This record gives sequence, C-alpha cells and structure tokens, in this order.
Amino acid sequence: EKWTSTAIITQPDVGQIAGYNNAMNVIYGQAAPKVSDLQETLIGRFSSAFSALPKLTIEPSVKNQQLPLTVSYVGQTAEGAQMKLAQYIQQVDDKVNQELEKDLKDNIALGRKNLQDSLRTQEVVAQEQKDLRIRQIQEALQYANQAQVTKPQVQQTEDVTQDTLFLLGSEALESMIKHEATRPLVFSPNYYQTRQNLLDIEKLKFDDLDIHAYRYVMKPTLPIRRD
Amino acid sequence: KWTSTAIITQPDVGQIAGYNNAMNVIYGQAAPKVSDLQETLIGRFSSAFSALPETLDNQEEPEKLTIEPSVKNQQLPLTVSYVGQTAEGAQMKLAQYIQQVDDKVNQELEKDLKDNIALGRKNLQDSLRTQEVVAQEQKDLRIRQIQEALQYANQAQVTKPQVQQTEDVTQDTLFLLGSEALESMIKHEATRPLVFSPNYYQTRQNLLDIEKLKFDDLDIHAYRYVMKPTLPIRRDS
Amino acid sequence: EKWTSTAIITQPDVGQIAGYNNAMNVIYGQAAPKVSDLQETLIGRFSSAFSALPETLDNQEEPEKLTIEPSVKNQQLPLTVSYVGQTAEGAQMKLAQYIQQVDDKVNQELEKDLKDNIALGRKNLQDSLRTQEVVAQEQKDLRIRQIQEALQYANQAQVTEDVTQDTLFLLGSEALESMIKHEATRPLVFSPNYYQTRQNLLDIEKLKFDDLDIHAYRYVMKPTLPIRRD
Ligand SMILES: [Cl-]
Ligand SMILES: [Mg+2]
Repeated sequence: EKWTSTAIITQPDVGQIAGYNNAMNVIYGQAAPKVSDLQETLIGRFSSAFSALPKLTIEPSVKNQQLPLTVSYVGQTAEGAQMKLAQYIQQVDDKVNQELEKDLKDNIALGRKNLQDSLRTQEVVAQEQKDLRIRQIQEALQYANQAQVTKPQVQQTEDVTQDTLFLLGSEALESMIKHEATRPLVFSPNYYQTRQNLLDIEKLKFDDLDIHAYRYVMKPTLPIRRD
Repeated sequence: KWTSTAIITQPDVGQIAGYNNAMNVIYGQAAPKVSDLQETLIGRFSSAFSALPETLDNQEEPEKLTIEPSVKNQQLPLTVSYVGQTAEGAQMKLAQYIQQVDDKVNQELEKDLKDNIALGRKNLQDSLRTQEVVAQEQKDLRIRQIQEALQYANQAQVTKPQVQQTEDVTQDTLFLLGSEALESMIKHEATRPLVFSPNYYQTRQNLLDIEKLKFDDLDIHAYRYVMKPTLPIRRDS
Repeated sequence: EKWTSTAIITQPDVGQIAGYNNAMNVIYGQAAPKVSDLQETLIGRFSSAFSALPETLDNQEEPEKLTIEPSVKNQQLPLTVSYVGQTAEGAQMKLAQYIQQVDDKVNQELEKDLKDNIALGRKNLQDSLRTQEVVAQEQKDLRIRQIQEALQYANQAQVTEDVTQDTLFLLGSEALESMIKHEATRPLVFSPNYYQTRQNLLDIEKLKFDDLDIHAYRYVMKPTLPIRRD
C-alpha cells in the first residue's frame, strides 16, 4: 500500500530572513548581499540539501520555473506519509540552519579580526605620532631657551611646523611638556567609525535571529486516496 | 468536459511603478531593478496558484486545474486552465480561482511591504546612530584639544589672539587663539554644532520618506492578463 | 482542404533595437538594462501577445489552427509559428497577417511601456534633485549655526578666506553678524551633479516614440508557401 503526501515550498520571506540580512549588513555594510540574493541562497541550500538526502521527491511545481518546489513522500498511510514529509522538511531546515550558524560566526570572526587589527595599527601610529611630536616639542624648547624666545612669535600659523615649533615660545612649550599625559591621541579619519562598527558586530547573536531557509506555499497534504 | 483558459504574464512597469517606488525608497541603490520586481511579482502569483492544482486533485471529486508556460521552454507567459461541467461554469470557476489567488497574494504583499519597511528602517537608524556617535567623538576630541590649549595659553599668559592669518589650528597652534576665546569655546561646548557627512542628511531624509509609505496608496498588480478566462464554444474531445 | 504555412521568428537584432536602447540609456543612465536583456524583453512581449492567438483562433464558430513552439529542442529562441489554411496562398497570407497583427498590438504596448519607463526615470531624477536640495539646505543650516557660535566667541574679545569653526571668531563680531544676514539670503550651493541631473531630465523630455524605429521581433524564416496540402 502506497500513499503520497505533497508540500509546496519556496524561498523564505524578508521577515523570516530580516535577522540574517541585518547581521550581514552589520558585518559587510554596502558589500552585504541584497535581501533577494539571500532568499535565493537559502532556498538553494535547502533544495541541494534535500536532493542529497538521498522515497522522497523534489521538483519545480511549474515547468521551466525555478520556484516554487514540490516535495513529495510515499508512506504506508496518509497520516504517516504526511508526518514523515513534514519531519524530512524540518530535518533539512535544521541542517541548513546549522550550516548558516557556522558561516555567520566565521564571518563575524573575520570581521572582528580585520577591525581589531585596523584599530590596533591606528592606536600604535597615534601614540608614535604623539611621542615624536613630544620629542620635537622637547627639542624646540631647548632652541627657544637658547634664542630667548619666551612668548609666541607667530604672525601666520602656517609658519608653525614640526621643525619651527620653537616659534611658540619657551613658556607654552614648557606647558605642552608638563601636560603631555592629558594631550589627546589623534586618530586616522575612520578610527571612531571602525571602533563603533566593531561594537555593533559584538552585539550580533545567531540565537536572536530565528532564520528559515524556506516558506510553505502548501503544507504537507493528507492524501484522500492511495496511488 | 469544458475547458476555460486564461493567459497571464508579469505586470507592466506602469502597474508596478508604486511598488518599485516604495522599494527604491526603502533600499535606495540596493533596491531590485524594475524587471526583477516584475518577475518577483509574477513569481509570487504563480507560486500561490500552484497549490490549487494539488488541493483540487486531493478532493472526494477531483477537479482539474492547470498552470503551465504558454510557450514551451519560455518562462512567460503562463496558461491557466480549468475543466468544468458547463462552459459558463468552467469560465466562472477559473476567474474565481484567479481572484482567490489574487487576494492571497495581495495579503502576502502587504506583509512583505511592512517586513521590508521594518528592515529598511533598522538599516537607516543603525547608519544615523553610527554617524552621530562618530560626529560626537570628533566634537569631544576637539573640546579636549581646546581644554589642553587653554592650559598652554594660561601658562604663556596669552589672553588675546596672537595670530593675523590662519587657515586652521592644530593642537599646537590652538593656544594662539588666546585664553579668552578658548574659555568661550569650552563654556559653549554644548552649543557647538556636530559636523556630519552629506550622506547623514540623505539617510535622515530617506528615513522620513519610509515613514510616508502606505500599502493602500500603492495600486499593486502581481500579474497582467494576456487573455482573460475564455468561454469555451464547444466541449473537449 | 488544409495547407500549413510556417515561419520562424526570434528576438530583434542589435540594429533594430539601437533606438530603444538609446532611449533607455537616456532614462536610466548606467542603471539601463544590457542590450541583450532589452532584446529578450521585446521578444518576450511579442511571444506573450502571440500566445493568445492559438487559444482564441480555436475558440471560434469555425476553428483555426495556429501553433507556437521553440524551433530548437533545448533553446528558448527561435520560435516556430505555423498556420493551417484552406488554400496554399491563403495559409501563407494569413500567417504573415497574424504576425503583423501581433506586431501592431505589441507596438502599442511598447508605446505605453516607453511612457511608463519615462515616468519612472522622471520620478528617480526628481527624487535625486529633492535629496540634493535637502542636503544643500542642511549644509546652509549648519554653516549659519557655526557662524552663530563663532559670534559668541568674538563677543568675548573681537569686533573687526578659508575659515573653520575655531578660526571664524577671528573675522570679528561685525563681519559675523553680517554673515548671519548674508548667508541666510545666499542661495543654496549644489554639486555640479545637480545641474547634470536637471540636464538628464531635460533630455528625457526630448524622447519621442515616433523617432525610435522599434522592432519586437526578427524573421529567421518568412511564412512559407506549402507545396502540397496537409
Ligand atoms: Cl596677549
Ligand atoms: Mg559622522
């Protein structure tokens, strides 16, 4: 005795995908895939996983149309065939959800690393620049004292450079040395952006986003008669 | 006995203009091309329709309803067919099943639009927030630099500006503005405007425009008739 | 009795399409569809219209047999159209007439499509001008606030080309007060892109359907004259 249960599935909705898509935009920004590309990626991952299970069937519902897909199972009873089809759909859904959990955490790790490497480099540079400028201020103070330049001798600010700092006068130069510790670090234009981007990536968690690789057009049927 | 046929294809750019405008407003450059939306909409209609051939067959008295491409190896247009008992009945039931699907798809589209609006808003609010944090951190750095320069201006005992010509001031040349102007910059720290990229203003306005979107305003069509359900002049075979 | 006339049609060639592709590039710029995508769009619209005729010609008092099929086993294009006539001259004549009839309906559909695309391209360029206008206003609004802040610093000492938020006060309170009157009446400053968008909108207004010689198909094989009846 043979009973066939049928279901029609298609790509998941933007609502079902919103969390993964948001996570992808937080990690990749403009380089993140379009919502429609993610939908196609997921139903493809689901279809390929179903096809490699390896009696069930997976075929396009309309000839020459990629979507939707008709899934079928031949059981011993109408209730069993329906049950087993829904179970196999859930089983595939979970395998795809697991391979999505891995890929996202790998992308988060790649994201975190590149951003921490970028911040570290910019921090080292900003400190080395502060350190050099301090040595330059220390050197300029010796020149200002020799030359008896106590008050600033600046007419145009452009005149003041890393090599003409003594023009600021020994009084202000001493103050700059005395107050070195509280002199702020100056970072490359994107530092703060990079640091905020990293904070937002750390806020991501797969458990928050309940992602689905498919959507039901028609749930598994209860066959009225046998084949 | 009697077959009623209809031919349906993707909606026209005119029929889709509203949904495409809503999509453009939500995603900007990331929005799908007009031709991709047309395929998505006929895709959503045909997918919903494909449940009916299966459901109508799994009845006590099975009904025959078909959805196939009109020309072999061509995705569009699609031929929808219904086998009825009478000519008037076959036509009536085909049009009813097309209307039934049309209603379900309109509801799916209403939910889709609000889901996309929610996603678009999240992305734009995340963008504005980030940009605001950056602009504040940049302002905060400048105030710290002014605070440091005020200590130098006081030690050098320079109260009035010391400079005639000045393009820009640096950490080392700020004290030349004098302790009087530097104190004023600190006392008014709060009212110093934040400086944002031109993208910021685009993003903020784009968020305002998303809030203006309403489903009832957009007359959306998921298909276009090539041929409405026929009235068969004679029975089959 | 029965005579079969056959024709093979396919997508329009790159020369037949040059004008429609030139109009689409005026409307969408770089966002305009690839020439091969336009070809498929035009043949798609022709074959869709044609696909009604087999059904409608059969559902007549006196049924007529017209068929559309792909000419090549696993190819979308070209398409083979067949008509069964009563006479040899008639089958061929009626096939060519039905191809012309579809060609006329599709030309009307294309005229409506061009105006729908012109409306969409208009909307996108007018939306672009409006955001550039919002940005230019927000920039003007920020500049007035920066000068207002600098005026507070100037009032704490000063009275009398490239300036910053920190060096504006050096222009003196007198000059700064004047700017709050001047810059507030000073017209908006837009990117050269703004005037270019206005130019692209002017070029869309110059588009006319009668100017572009539009073809939705191309003959591979014109309707045949059958040698002997069915
Ligand atoms: Cl002084
Ligand atoms: Mg910013």
